[PDB]
Amino acid sequence: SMSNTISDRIVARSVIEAARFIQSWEDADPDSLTEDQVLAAAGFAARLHEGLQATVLQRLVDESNHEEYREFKAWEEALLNADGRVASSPFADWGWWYRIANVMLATASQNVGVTWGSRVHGRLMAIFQDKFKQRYE
Amino acid sequence: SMSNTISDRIVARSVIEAARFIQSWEDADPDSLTEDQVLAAAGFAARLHEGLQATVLQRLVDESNHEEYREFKAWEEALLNADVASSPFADWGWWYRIANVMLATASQNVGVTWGSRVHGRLMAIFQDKFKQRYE
Ligand SMILES: [Ca+2]
Ligand SMILES: [Ca+2]
Ligand SMILES: [Ca+2]
Repeated sequence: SMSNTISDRIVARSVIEAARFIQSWEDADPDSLTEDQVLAAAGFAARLHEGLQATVLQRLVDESNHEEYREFKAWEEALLNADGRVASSPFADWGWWYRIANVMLATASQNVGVTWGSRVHGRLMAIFQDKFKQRYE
Repeated sequence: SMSNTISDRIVARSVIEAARFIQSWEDADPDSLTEDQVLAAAGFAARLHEGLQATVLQRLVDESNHEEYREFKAWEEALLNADVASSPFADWGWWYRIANVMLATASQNVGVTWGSRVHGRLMAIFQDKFKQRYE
């Protein structure tokens, strides 16, 4: 398939934060971010986090849709590896926040055609470590 | 099933235009719009049009999904009726449905109370800005 419906649904309910992040980080130097670039990244990640947590906890999914249900379960697995039911490692590779950083990279790719890499992604993860350590126990 | 995947896909690729529209219109008086408010609405609608036309022509839908395909067919019919007896600005036509997407986007992001007054103002903008595509 050529779709990522869960990401589209969450980004589509996060457009103000998404636009603020993309526009703030346009020519950003991840090695020397401004306070406003940090805040725009944290604000978008927090909005994505809120929507994704709601989708997982409330089971906002069609379990009969083979693709959507599997992709939901990957988000659910990431949440369980953050909230202690399976593990308490929210910042592990390919875990909850790593996947949110990936959605933020996707947002830039699909809106303005820019492809960020490790320097941006690692800086996002460091911001999340600084700001969101208390979002899980 | 209850889903908005066709519009979500495009809105998630239109976040700059979508945010500009929402933030421009949060204090908007549809009876006395600023020029920037007009441009913000037209810019989001034109972006939605581009993505929706691509969706129809490329058939970007799971046609085995009963509801997603029903919605797709309604977009496809609206596009056919817009290209004479074409009525691109008719009730429940192409641009009317785009105005619906714009109100849905505002509601799902910031919780607006907008209704028929805003929708009718958008339709007047769209007829003024886009009519030459059908002449
Ligand atoms: Ca997918
Ligand atoms: Ca399928
Ligand atoms: Ca729907």
